[PDB]
Amino acid sequence: GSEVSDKRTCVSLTTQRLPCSRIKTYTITEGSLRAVIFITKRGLKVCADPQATWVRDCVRSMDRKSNTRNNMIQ
Repeated sequence: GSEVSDKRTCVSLTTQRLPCSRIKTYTITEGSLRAVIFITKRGLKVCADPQATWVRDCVRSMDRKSNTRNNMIQ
């Protein structure tokens, strides 16, 4: 169902916030509608609005974690 899909697994974006500590990893989808998918630490996928300030903080927080070479994906 929602397990695998790729491309754009979802078309709706969450504008409301999630704790940035629940961010597992993100994937930005590029096209005409850009959506950033965040996986939560529970292992579920969430889709978030990339122009949300909190999203920008987290999508960039994970981006910042990608500057240094140590990515604990667990």
